[PDB]
Amino acid sequence: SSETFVFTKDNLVGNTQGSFTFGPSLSDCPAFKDGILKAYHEYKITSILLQFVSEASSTSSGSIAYELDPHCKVSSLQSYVNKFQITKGGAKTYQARMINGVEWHDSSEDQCRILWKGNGKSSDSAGSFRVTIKVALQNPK
Amino acid sequence: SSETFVFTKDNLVGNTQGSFTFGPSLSDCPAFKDGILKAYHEYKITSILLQFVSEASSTSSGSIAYELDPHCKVSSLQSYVNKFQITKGGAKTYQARMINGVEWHDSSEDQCRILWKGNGKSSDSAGSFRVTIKVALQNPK
Amino acid sequence: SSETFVFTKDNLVGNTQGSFTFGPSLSDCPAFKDGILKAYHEYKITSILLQFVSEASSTSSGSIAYELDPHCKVSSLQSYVNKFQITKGGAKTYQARMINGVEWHDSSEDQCRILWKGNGKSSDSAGSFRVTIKVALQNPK
Amino acid sequence: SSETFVFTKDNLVGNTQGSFTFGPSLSDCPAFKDGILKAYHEYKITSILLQFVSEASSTSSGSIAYELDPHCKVSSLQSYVNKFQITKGGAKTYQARMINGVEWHDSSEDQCRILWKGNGKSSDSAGSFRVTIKVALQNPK
Amino acid sequence: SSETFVFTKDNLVGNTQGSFTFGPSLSDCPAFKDGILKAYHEYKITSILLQFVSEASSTSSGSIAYELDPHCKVSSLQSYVNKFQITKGGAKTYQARMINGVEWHDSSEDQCRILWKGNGKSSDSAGSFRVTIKVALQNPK
Amino acid sequence: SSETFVFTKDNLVGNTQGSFTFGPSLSDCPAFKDGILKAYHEYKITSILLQFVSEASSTSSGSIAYELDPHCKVSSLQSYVNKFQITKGGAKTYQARMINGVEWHDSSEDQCRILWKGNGKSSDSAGSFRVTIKVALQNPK
Amino acid sequence: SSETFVFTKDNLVGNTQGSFTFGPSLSDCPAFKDGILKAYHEYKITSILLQFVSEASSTSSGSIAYELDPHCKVSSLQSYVNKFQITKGGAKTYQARMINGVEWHDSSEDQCRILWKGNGKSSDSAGSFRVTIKVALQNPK
Amino acid sequence: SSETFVFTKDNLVGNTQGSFTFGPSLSDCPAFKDGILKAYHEYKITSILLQFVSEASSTSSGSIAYELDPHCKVSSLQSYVNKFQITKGGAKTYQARMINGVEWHDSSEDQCRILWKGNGKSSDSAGSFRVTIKVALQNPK
Amino acid sequence: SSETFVFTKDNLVGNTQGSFTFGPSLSDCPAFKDGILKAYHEYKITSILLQFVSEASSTSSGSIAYELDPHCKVSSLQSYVNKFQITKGGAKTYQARMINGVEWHDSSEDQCRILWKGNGKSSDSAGSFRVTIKVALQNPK
Amino acid sequence: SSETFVFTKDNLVGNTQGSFTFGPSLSDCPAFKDGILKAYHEYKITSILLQFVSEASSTSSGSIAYELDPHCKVSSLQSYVNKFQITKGGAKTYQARMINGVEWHDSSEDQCRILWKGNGKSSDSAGSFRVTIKVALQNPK
Repeated sequence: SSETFVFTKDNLVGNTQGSFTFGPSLSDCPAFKDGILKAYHEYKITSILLQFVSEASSTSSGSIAYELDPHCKVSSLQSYVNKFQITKGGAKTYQARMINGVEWHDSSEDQCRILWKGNGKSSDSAGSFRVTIKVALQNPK
Repeated sequence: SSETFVFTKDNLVGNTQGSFTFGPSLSDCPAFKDGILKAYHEYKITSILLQFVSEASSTSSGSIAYELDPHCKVSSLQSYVNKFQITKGGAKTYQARMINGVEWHDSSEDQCRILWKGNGKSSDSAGSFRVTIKVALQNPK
Repeated sequence: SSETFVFTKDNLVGNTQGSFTFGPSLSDCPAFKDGILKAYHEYKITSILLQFVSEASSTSSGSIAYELDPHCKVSSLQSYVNKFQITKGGAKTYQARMINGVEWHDSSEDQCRILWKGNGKSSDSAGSFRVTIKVALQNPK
Repeated sequence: SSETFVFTKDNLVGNTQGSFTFGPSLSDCPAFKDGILKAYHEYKITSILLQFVSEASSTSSGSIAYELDPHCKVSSLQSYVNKFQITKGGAKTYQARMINGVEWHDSSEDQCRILWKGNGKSSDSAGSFRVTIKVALQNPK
Repeated sequence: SSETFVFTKDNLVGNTQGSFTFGPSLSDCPAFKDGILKAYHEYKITSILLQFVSEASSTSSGSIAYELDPHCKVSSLQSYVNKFQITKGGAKTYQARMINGVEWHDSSEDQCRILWKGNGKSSDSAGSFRVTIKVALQNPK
Repeated sequence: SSETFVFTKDNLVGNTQGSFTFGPSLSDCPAFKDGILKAYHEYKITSILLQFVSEASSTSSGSIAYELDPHCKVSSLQSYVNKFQITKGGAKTYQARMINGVEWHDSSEDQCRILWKGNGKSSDSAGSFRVTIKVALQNPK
Repeated sequence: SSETFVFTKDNLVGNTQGSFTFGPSLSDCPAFKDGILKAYHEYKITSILLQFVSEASSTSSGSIAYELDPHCKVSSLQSYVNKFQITKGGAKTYQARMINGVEWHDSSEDQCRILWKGNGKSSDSAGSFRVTIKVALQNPK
Repeated sequence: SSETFVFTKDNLVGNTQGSFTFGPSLSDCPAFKDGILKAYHEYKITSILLQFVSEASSTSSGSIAYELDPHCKVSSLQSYVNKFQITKGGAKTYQARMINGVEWHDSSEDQCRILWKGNGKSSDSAGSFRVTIKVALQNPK
Repeated sequence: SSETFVFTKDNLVGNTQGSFTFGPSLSDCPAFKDGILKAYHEYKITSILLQFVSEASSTSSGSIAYELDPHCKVSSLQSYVNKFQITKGGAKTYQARMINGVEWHDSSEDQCRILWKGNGKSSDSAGSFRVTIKVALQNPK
Repeated sequence: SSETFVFTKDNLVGNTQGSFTFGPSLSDCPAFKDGILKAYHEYKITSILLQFVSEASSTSSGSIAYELDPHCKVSSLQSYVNKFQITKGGAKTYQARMINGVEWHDSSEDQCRILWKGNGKSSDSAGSFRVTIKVALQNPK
């Protein structure tokens, strides 16, 4: 009973922060939060495609960094290894073994938490994060 | 992005009535009503397996009748051709061409409406209707 | 009797809105509106290639969002999942099964309605939307 | 549960008009109007063979025109492309894809409407239209 | 982007005259005149099937003559070589090399002009000329 | 006796206009205007590669539109279907059948006329149009 | 309906001039001028064999030059590239692609114009130009 | 970008002299002098076919001699090894290695200079020298 | 016992300088400096992928240059051959033979030193240098 | 004894000019000027890769043009056919036959001269021209 869910993030300022805690704590996708997840005992997210779609001016400087965090144990970013540019948007595709997606998780367990943090100005705009998850569910409820 | 949904109906009295209006009007499966259906533009239900699982006494007489109604245009049963027995439960599997399931339907359109009506006593119990739908969705939202 | 039609949209401001209701309600392509469509009973649009060709400055911030809406039932955008950037233009190709293009439609029936809505400034310019439709028609009139 | 129905039209004057609205509005075939159609939920007409069998004098001038109209949306002819001659009768065979006969229609939905209009005299006679439909029905009622 | 267009001529008297100047001067097919032709720079008509469908009495004498004229340079018939009979209708199929249909023509250039002239009575009727053109267009506008 | 000719257009302002009337009216390539063309009776241009090479600032907004016009009959643009962006330059390759390049043309006949028209500011600069034509000539003079 | 026509030019003086404008302006071949050409709408000349048959003395100096001119646009010679000798006569065979003989021409259109001009004395004699054309005609009139 | 050029020499007297300095100093072929050569940086002439086409009387005595001179360093003939006869004309074909045609030459460099000198009378006429060069050019300008 | 290490450089100003002295002198990767390197006698770095990930405005001019220096013997850049652009970031992958990575190095020996030096402004920002090294170690300690 | 040489050009202003006269007159590569060239009698440059590596702001307008000039005979540009953009840098690879690199040149002979000329502002910066030559030398000295 696999299903894909596409959800977006709103008009983002350049120094934005946040976290996509996947599972029953996605406030940004209610069709997965209290939609398909209330009708099954256990799930796992097979893949996560996180996409930064930037409507930003070409004179805006900065870069929005992100980390995967496969076990939901951090609340800030704390690691600036890989990052998107605010002018030129990007995309990152996470497979199953990266995102704790090989074992079945209970429907009250968060799976993984992608976090971001930008360093741009507090007046520019880079509203983005089209996110496409592929989730599989097996035990109906 | 296909997905199966299993939902049940509660403790049924012998002279029960009702309707399973599939689509955005299933009050009996919220994980399909305002779950996966709010995250896609259009859907179609590929198959419907309606199962009558009877916990009824062997001295209870009656038979619960049902009809398919592939276009949601009737509110009562009005046709007693095929039916389940209250003592011996049954099962009926509907494929795609029977249930208006060959074309994509908008996510505010009801697809088909299975109706039932029993003729048993108002004191017996035959709580049943394990229903398993296979639905496909394509245009994310 | 297949035929391709290319039509454009005019000088677009950055916060533009609108809708391309395909069929007999395209005000932007009269050669399909009251041209080839008045000489046939029924049609279907096999494919739609919507292209955003941006003549915009590299210091203009914003992003024009769009949705497909395969059944003409919405008048505003209401979904910001996928979008073009105003600086870097884009292209999106819709096949037949996405755009209600598998069954023949009567020549007074609108088929699908692509909508857009931008979030840029009301002074910038991103004049765009070269649209190429492939339509098939069979029953002459 | 396929079945063929042959019905005729009466003694036709040379300037005759009319329409064969197929489905539950055929007044000219009651064995399909309130016969086999009241015992099934949904139908589709697989083929329509319309035949003009003319008993007309060889000195009568005129030609009876006809159109298919696969979606019941016109009440007059309005298109004189193809036509029968009043002296020499004819025949026209419509397959499934022409007559909106690929999807199942509800038993209160008209499917297609063949219309005719002649230009002969109001005193001649060309009584005709042996019509043979092949209809399939699946969901009993 | 090839397309076929079928258009007819109205109730014809026996001594009828006229001309089918193909291209942007067909007054008898607006779906080709200001329909598909306004959306392309250049075209060519691949084939022309001219058909005389006669609803005429068998006591009406006469014959409607026609000529091809592949370059639009004559306004009357002036050549009675080939002709249809008013009682027994006919058909003539013109390929590409006959009708100046090997090179691309601009969308303000008439291609060829089929002319007819009958010698029957001014009271009889032979309403006819179902014409089917196959046109190809390449450069969108 | 095939030969390729590369010629450029000068320092272009953002709202530029013009036309490349190919043949004996190219004022921008004298080596083809009164060079190789005075020594042959007839020619044809096999291909035309029009390239927009932009030295423009990334804060300059606008887009230079162009059309092919295979028969030299228009003096303004009048069609804004396809276009280059002033910031990001482009390229368009026209084959033989598009540009009236299948038949031999006399050396006093213009073949085709590519036109452009921009909508940028009258102070910016996008000096461009490296054009490469492939021409064949056969009858010496 | 192909046909060959052989026509000659009269007693030529050594400094002769002229032109063979092929089509409806050949004054030197009336069997092609107002013979076979009045009975067809369109023609094309498949080949032209121009032969210089010299009855000239071996002490006469000079050379008669000629050019092809595939589009009837020049009235004098203006090009002395290839030429016959007045003493030793010659022959030149022109195929279809040289003489504008690949497309059908209307019967009031001149096709090509071979011109000659000699430089001999005004008292010598070289009477010549046996010309053999192969012409094809298709649309009768 | 290879191309062939055919140019002739005018009415020649029997004791004629001259030189064909190939490259940018051909006064006898302007379509190569300031035609195709102004649009390329560098060239080389692949072959030279020099042909003596004599319209001379059979009682005129003499012989026009010629030399190749692959490096443009002589202004008179100075070598009478090979020669044409004034009565019987001739032809000489020079390949690439003879005429300094293996390396690319700049477009302001003369390549080779064929010279001639006749010994006939100053009253006879042998107007001739149909010359056909095959030139290749590579670097556009 | 191969292992990959990804480390980044902080918020970089446009005129930044520095050096990545690989081995026991990486102050920017302590998990390789006094992590895995204290537990082995000898190592070698198999590959180095240096990536410039720019969050810089599109109106910032400059270019950050870099050199490899396979033997740690220079402290400034002194060579501006290859370089990244501050607006458009880049990537450079160094294999084993380039970076002195074919022989085993002692764990107190620096291997190679990549240096950079930019020429941008002292107010812009291009924070970058995601560096991924692949190191192999063999002799435990 | 082939060898590659990489040399750069310094901090370039937007309206820069110059020339790379290859051979013993490269002032920008002394390791080829009075390095390897003083130890051999004759050389030839097999290939030249000229690369424009731009550290320029995205609001700087202009384009730096260049020409090849395979024989060192021009001192200014004089031809604006192909060019780089100042914002988006580029690359051009010249093979052996383009750059006079098929014959051996003496070590006091310049081979070819690439010239450039920009049209940008006199205050912007686009410091660039990483040039990589492949040279072969055979006769030691």
